[PDB]
Amino acid sequence: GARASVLSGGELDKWEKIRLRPGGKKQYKLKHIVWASRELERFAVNPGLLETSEGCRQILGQLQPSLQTGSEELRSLYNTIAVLYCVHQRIDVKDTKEALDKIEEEQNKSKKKAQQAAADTGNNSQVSQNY
Ligand SMILES: CCCCCCCC(=O)OC[C@H](COP(=O)(O)O[C@@H]1[C@H](O)[C@H](O)[C@@H](OP(=O)(O)O)[C@H](OP(=O)(O)O)[C@H]1O)OC(=O)CCCCCCC
Repeated sequence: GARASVLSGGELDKWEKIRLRPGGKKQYKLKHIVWASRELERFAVNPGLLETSEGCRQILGQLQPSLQTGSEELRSLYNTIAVLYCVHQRIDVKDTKEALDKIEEEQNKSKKKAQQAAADTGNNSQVSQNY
């Protein structure tokens, strides 16, 4: 039937491998997948999107621009949603940080054009610095 759950057997394997930080000592666990699923529904976003390569991309599109003015909860979300998203796409990052650079490049590639991503937005930022 249709696809269920967030991370399948294979995804779960790599998921447990990925670490929250590039130089930390706390690998990823289901605790983080559920922690976000409960926080997502709070933002009018169903947890069913976490199990969709498309949903994850959308969820990140709302937190991306809200990273600077986003509370600790927002930051944590963009992190988990990142490591997970990379799994539903193809990217096999080792840490959450890497997942940010991978997704940042994909979106940055569009910046060069700024033809479709420069109509709905009101005031874009011309000062992008690395974390
Ligand atoms: C307060 C006592 C009660 C807490 C129990 C709370 C209930 C619970 O167990 O929830 C799970 C967890 C929060 O609890 P949890 O203790 O694991 O919190 C995370 C932990 O302290 C990490 O070491 C922090 O990373 P860093 O060393 O600073 O990089 C991370 O980010 P920051 O907010 O500290 O920056 C913290 O969120 O949820 C998430 O947000 C994970 C999202 C993935 C984020 C991955 C990090 C990039």
